[PDB]
Amino acid sequence: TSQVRQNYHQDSEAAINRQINLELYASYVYLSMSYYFDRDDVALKNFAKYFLHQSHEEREHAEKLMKLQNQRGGRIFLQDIQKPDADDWESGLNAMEAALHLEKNVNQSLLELHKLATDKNDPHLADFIETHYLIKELGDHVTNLRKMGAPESGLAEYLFDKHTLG
Amino acid sequence: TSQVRQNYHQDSEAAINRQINLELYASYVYLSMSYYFDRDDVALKNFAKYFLHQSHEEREHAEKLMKLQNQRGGRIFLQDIQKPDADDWESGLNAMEAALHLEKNVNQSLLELHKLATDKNDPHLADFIETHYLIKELGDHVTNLRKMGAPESGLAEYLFDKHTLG
Amino acid sequence: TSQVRQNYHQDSEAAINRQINLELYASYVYLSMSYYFDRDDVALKNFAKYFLHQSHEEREHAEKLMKLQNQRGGRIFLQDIQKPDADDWESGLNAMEAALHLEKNVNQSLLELHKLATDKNDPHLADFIETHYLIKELGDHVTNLRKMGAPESGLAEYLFDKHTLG
Amino acid sequence: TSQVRQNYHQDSEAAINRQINLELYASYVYLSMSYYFDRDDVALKNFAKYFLHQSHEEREHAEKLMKLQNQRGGRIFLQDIQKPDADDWESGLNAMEAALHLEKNVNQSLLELHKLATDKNDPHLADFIETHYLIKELGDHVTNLRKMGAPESGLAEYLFDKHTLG
Amino acid sequence: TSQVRQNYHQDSEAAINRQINLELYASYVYLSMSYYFDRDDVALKNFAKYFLHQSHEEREHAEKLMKLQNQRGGRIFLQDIQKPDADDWESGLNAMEAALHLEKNVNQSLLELHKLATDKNDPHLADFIETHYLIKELGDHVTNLRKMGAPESGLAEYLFDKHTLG
Amino acid sequence: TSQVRQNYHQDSEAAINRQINLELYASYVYLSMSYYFDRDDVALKNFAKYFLHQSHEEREHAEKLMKLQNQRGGRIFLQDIQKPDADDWESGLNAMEAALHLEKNVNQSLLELHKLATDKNDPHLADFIETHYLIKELGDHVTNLRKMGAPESGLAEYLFDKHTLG
Ligand SMILES: [Mg+2]
Ligand SMILES: [Mg+2]
Ligand SMILES: [Mg+2]
Ligand SMILES: [Mg+2]
Ligand SMILES: [Mg+2]
Ligand SMILES: [Mg+2]
Repeated sequence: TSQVRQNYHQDSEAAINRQINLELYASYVYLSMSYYFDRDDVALKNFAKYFLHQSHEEREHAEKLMKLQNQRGGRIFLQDIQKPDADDWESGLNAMEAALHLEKNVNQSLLELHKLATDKNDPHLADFIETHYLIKELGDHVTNLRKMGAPESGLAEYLFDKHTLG
Repeated sequence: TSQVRQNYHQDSEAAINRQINLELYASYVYLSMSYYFDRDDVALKNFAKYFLHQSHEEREHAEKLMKLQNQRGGRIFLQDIQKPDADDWESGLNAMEAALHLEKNVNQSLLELHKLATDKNDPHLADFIETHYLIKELGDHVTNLRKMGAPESGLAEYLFDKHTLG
Repeated sequence: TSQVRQNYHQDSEAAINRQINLELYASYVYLSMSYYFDRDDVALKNFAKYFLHQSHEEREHAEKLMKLQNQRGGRIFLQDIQKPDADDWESGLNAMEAALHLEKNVNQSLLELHKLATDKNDPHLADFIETHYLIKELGDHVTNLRKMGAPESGLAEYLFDKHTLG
Repeated sequence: TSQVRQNYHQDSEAAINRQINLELYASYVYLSMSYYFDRDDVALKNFAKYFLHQSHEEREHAEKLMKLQNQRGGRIFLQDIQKPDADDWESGLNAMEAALHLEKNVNQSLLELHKLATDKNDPHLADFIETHYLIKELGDHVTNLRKMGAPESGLAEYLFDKHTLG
Repeated sequence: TSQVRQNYHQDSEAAINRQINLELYASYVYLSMSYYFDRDDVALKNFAKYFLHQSHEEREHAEKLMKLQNQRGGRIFLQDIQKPDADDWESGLNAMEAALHLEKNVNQSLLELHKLATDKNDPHLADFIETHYLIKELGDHVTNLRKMGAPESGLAEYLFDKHTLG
Repeated sequence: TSQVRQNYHQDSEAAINRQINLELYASYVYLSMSYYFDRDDVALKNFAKYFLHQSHEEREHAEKLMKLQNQRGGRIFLQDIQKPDADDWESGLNAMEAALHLEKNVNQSLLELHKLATDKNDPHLADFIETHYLIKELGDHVTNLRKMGAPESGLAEYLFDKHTLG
């Protein structure tokens, strides 16, 4: 056992690992989205940039949670990073929608983590959920793209790319 | 009675107070509008900013009129600030229209104040109506949004947000 | 229902709204105080400034809680902002005392909000109570003004105005 | 009773005081360590500096908790600061080990404080445990010094002094 | 079929995808190594940094090859990113050795890609193998750590961490 | 015995230790005073600052005397730091008076140390009493606060706080 471990639950340890995998997965999703929009037959440079940045942000979450497991005296175990549910993301609107679904799910996993912490009386971990959320952020992007007429309007997706994401 | 009072009418004093309440009310209207457009299902960031600024401007009017009442030797009395006539402002165009109606009304109250001053031979107060008006300003915004096709066109409200209000 | 809502309680939604009204009310109280002290027969410029700043601070709280309701997928509903309990605040000491009573009350409402969050297992909201309190701050001002001899000593209120609030 | 007190428990008040004494004690431990290593027959300048800094950090914790007790309307009561468990700290490795034991103990006292807060529904205090911990930090130093061959290797303690602590 | 495709082989397309997966995998290996050395019971900060940088470098390769597939008119298909062959990397020397084995393997896959290009007369792809290799770089690190006495000498791994990787 | 010891008396060694404890004690007294005046029902910010600085100064003396014991080849032994004679310091004037009594006592202990040095023909130690005294400094503060009417005059303590200590 670790010298620096103290009131860290064996189930807390496993919960952390699951989230790490979870956050790496979201990073892969956003990576896959980004290069979809880099395609010569999709060609939305700012979507591509936008999701490429969100890919970095989630990999950074995984690293924070890795920096957790280690700080708390636990042991990092890494699983396969499963490939995303799509190769073709169809439209900017569709990816924005998929990303909204993904983040709500990731958030739900964090709420569970936070509950487990509370019930194991682990206040340092409940705080390590040091988030600030982009759920509204994609929320907003989805609303706008719909009102502009996406995805049937190809003008809509093109402009939003220049004006909101530019 | 006040040492610094001089040719300030008891009806002038009450008229000022009514306007103060009036100007605070307009500030609340613009506050309520601003956060309507901050909604994830409305998502017009620049409307939101625009009305949030107009909220500050009207609260500032109220403070000028408060700084009046006091300067002139009168006594500030504050009423309830009644909540706006809507929670849902429907569209950017609709708020712009509502705001136009509101400002014309507030202006009408100022003209009455100015008349009362003139008939009480109160030249310092008639001047304290030191305005410069945004009635045309919303006038212009309304015209444009209509010609673009609001509110049926969701593209129209989105672009105007970026281009005129940006 | 909202796309960005998730584990936000309908009673959480109403609780937020009550606080918003509550925080706007405190802003109105401090506004009313400020211009009391701007009176030619009270004439404490730094009290006036001091409470005018606290008015801004509370309106800013209301806006943060508005920025909440919206982020969480809830719906802002605004009530009347009821006028303060006084027009005449009597003395600097008396306003400082009234303000202390007001802030303790507002704080009590926040503790209730925080409890409700905890019992609805709403960790994002319990944190949104991102305060740092001025209860001691008026606490200190009250102690000093009393020891100087307020409000019977008119010298006391005048000096404190220059020295602590200057 | 205090004007600025509100939902602060009499047992919360005593718990704070115990921690204050606790944190001052850790400061004395690190002070005693620092000047051990300043000895002409120990002569590890960077250990000496390192623990002298940690002495400042803990005295600073005590002051934060003092600034608590006062803010919350409670009353500071100070006990004797008991002298450390050693005059001779033996080796750099041994002090690092002792310090690890000390910090885990101090941390355990904080977890208890945090629990008490939670059970007294005192959210402002549970947060005032605004830490970020050096338990891993000495954890790391201990691991390295062991692998280098401390304390039998006098070369090891000398180099680590220059290279990790320099 | 794509408008911008020209002399890009369907087997060239699949070969690219395999390499992308390959390069992402190496990134995961270096990520897993980095946080191994961030452990309180391993505690080699500069190994940790070193492999964390190499993680970034390989993810960057994957992105270049993604930027390929797309440029050439092909279609990106992403597989699972399989978790590394170890959780415990044992020593700095052992990871350096594992990383050497990994890079030789990745290099072998690139030589095959380059051969396939040549035999499909695909000169733009044979060039896209725009590398400059760190095989010698870990080669050198391995030689030094061995000569210092790794991994039995814990002094050796500690110093190399400060002196070569610092 | 120490290699760097020379004409340092075993009674000189014990005398130093007593002073170290003595100087740490004065630091604790000034710490306890400082946070007394930080109380919401005392609220003299500049007293609080003033004594907090004097706390730092005395802890610094202790460290100089520690840096002595070590330089001279002696051995530091630390006792309990006994808690001050008061929790409630009553008034600014009263603390200033208590502090004057404390410093005269600490000074008397230094004169004894200096005598012992002289009689043991220890000129390096008699010099290490490298002081410059604040006995007059509190002397002056006491005189002023009395003439202003402390502690019955609460105006007096408040002004002196702003004007002499500001
Ligand atoms: Mg995330
Ligand atoms: Mg107006
Ligand atoms: Mg507030
Ligand atoms: Mg501590
Ligand atoms: Mg590579
Ligand atoms: Mg002294």
